[PDB]
Amino acid sequence: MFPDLKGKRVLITGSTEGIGLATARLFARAGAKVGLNSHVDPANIDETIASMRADGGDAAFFAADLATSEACQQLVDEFVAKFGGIDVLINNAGGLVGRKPLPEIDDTFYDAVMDANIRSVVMTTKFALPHLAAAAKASGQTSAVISTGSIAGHTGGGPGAGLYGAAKAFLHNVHKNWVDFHTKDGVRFNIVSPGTISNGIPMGRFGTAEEMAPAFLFFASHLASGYITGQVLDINGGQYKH
Amino acid sequence: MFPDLKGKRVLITGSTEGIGLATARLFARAGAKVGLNSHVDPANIDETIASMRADGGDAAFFAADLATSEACQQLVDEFVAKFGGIDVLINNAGGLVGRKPLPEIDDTFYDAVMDANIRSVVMTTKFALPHLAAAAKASGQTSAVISTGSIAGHTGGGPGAGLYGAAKAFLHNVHKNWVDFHTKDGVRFNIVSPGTVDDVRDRISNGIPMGRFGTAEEMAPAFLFFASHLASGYITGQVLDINGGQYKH
Amino acid sequence: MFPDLKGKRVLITGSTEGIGLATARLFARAGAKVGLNSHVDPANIDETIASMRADGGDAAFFAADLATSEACQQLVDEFVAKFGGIDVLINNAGGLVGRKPLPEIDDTFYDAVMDANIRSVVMTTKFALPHLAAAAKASGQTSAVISTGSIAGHTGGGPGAGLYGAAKAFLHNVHKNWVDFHTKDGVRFNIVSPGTISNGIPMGRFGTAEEMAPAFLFFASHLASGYITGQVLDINGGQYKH
Amino acid sequence: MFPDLKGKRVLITGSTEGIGLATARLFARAGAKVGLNSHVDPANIDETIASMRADGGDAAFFAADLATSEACQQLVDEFVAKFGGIDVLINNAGGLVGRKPLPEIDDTFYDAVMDANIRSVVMTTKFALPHLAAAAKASGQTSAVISTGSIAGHTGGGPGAGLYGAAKAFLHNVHKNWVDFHTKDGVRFNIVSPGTVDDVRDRISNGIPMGRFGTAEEMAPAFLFFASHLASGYITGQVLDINGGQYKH
Repeated sequence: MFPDLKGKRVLITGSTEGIGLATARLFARAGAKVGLNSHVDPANIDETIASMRADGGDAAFFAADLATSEACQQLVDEFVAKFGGIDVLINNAGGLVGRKPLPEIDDTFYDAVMDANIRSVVMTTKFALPHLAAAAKASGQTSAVISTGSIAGHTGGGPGAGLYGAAKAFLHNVHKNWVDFHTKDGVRFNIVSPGTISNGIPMGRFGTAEEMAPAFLFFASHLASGYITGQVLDINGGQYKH
Repeated sequence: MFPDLKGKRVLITGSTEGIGLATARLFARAGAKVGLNSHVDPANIDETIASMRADGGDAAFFAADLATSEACQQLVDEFVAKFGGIDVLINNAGGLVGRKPLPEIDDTFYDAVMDANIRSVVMTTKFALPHLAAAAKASGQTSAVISTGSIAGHTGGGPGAGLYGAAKAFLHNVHKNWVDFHTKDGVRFNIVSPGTVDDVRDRISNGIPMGRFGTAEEMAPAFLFFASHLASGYITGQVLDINGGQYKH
Repeated sequence: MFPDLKGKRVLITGSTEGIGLATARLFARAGAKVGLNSHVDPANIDETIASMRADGGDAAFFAADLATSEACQQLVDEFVAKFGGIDVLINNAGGLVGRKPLPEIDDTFYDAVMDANIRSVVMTTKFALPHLAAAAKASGQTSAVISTGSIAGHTGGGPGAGLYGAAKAFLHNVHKNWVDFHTKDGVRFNIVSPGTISNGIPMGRFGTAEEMAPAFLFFASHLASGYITGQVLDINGGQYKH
Repeated sequence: MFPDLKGKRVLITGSTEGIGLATARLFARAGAKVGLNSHVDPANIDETIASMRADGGDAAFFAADLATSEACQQLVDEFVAKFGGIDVLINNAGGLVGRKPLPEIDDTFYDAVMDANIRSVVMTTKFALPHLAAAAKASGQTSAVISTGSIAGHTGGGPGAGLYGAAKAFLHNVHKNWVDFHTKDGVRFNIVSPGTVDDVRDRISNGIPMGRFGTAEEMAPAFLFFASHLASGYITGQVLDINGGQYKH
């Protein structure tokens, strides 16, 4: 959609499914070098790369479960290894990984949800940073970091989803620091916060995944979101006002 | 820059200099018909219109002060007369209108700051709504309203700027009420919220993580993004702060 | 409730009814010199003053409709005239003054709602300021300003109440300035924001007026809210999280 | 200071110095039984207990690190064993636990900051809940949980403090989930959020409208206020920032 996205190294966690996939398509279709990601190789990974390669862009697939740090380190290495550097990081990887009411919340479930949603976004962002900071000085422009938020990061988790809500709230926050201490390194930080009961949505609809994806492109584009950093954008249909 | 804005009819208030202008010129480059607006025309106007028609869209100036509901009405009637409808509304009109600390606020001041920033926005939107809605029925898509906010609408205004800050805060809130009862009517409401914009100038540029104010040019793309049903079709009720990290909503 | 409230000049707009009344009772009952207010003299004003005079405090009644500036100026003068100064201002005066959908919103209704809720809180606060600033230097402590907010100041007006919501949002904001530019004068600013559909309140109940009133006392007390200024406190039962 | 806190049973974590302490001592002066807590007891402890029993309430120390769910459990069992219930829970335990910029964060650090501030709060509340609820059935009133937040939970943390800021932000949010599904259980959840607390010390005191940090003593009354069903019975889900105007939530 945006011209300057042409020829850009874009790393996208959780891009094999849903929103992460939806965006990936748009990034290649703007002529960008996308990195796909998942816990395990999806059946038709190569036929997917064929679509994106044809759209004007280029792609690759690096499997990794980011709940662990070493995995975050390698995912970064292997993407760098193919395209040689990074301009955009899209921390889409995450999820409920279940529902549990408070009394049922134990160490096992807690850690499954915490590391899935937070440690992933942190450690990855850490390993991607000095590469992102490079891309920015190189171009004299600005690299970009985007993470996937939620309405729950404002209002709190749904039924049994307490940790998921607060984990996204954690991310909304931790970016504000990263803006304070790494704006000087030429890296922007921003969040797309998708909003999914139908009576409390003025629109009535739920949100699709191609309803979400453009915000990401907007937030990665220096031309478009040059002076915007440290913001959350809720694509929810009016379920929450932010 | 966005495709589906070709031939969309766009009214933009206070739109003949700074942000409002930079926004319009770019709205020209998408091929959209735009309503330029000011209290009074500048000499520039014909050039502006020209360059805007050169870039592949269309322009047309309408004079109006929005401190008075009647101007807010007739302004819509004129625009709509010319282009036979509205697809996007941009409430940019507003301003500090001086800087008085609390003690020094009189009624002519209070009215001036309020009428400039709130009354305008409110009434203009009111008159527009049934037209906006109209186009939205036609398209089967969505017309869009976009109001220019401010950082002060979150942090409170600067020296003698209290009423500006609060007036913007007002807009942030009232948009939410409008999201409730007029999403039905097919109109999306959103807010671009600029930070401070171009010894006192220096001291504040220090704190902003990007070590400066924004150029009018950096506030523009957001509006289009908000205008583009393609881009922002399922986004209404939001605020987008373009401030170099000055505040993080 | 708080010891230091004993012997304090407290001005309370809209104190003849509901919450403003509820609080007034508590202020006198802590030994304070309260100023009551209304648009027009209420029938049993003097029997009310009898209750408060008996509780350990003292009171008076100054009628005024604060939609106009000159009225705000006199209300301030006449209270000062009786007790000689001000330590606490409680901008409770306000209200919907109707419901109107957007298309029906005209100059007459607009101004009725705007001046009732904003100009009142502004001009009054203006005229009270230098007297409040005096009380603070005198005691070396801090005077206090409190205003009545709403859930609507966060979420937006109810049906036809667009302006009421945004007007309270206006107040939430304008205090943040007053904190910036008059903390030096020894004056604190804070807001009690009462929250009144029963399915979206976790508690189930609506709020009473003696459920609200203590927050005010807490916010006026230097002993209790010495270091707190520029905050909003929602007494809503969990309808909105702030 | 508040009446209806006479004989209420109150657990307070990290409550043997600074804010947590100043809070407890005042909780003594209301005539409430309090659970003092630390990793390890200081020598002070007996004096503290004494002065707290002198002031007309009661004390009792329990050692525990809350980085581990088991300690969070047994700590509740001990307290509840001694005083046969809970009426108020105060999750104060937490801290910076060092200051590392992003690159320098390792897992032993990340775990340390997370376990200290989030895991604790979560689990402790979990174990407490059924007891808190219990007392609430008895009273026909409300037990109360109160978690110590921070300014960084809104503004993001300071140098090397990113994880502290975010952990507090986590608490702000999770309390809302708990308000939904456990108001039923008669427990109110709220947050006192201190700003920074007592050349680097100087430079930040500049911006705070009250030209300083808060004393532990100024953060204390809020907690009681939140504890007192009398005072705060219809308040749950809120945050109270005691920061001299540093941030205005």
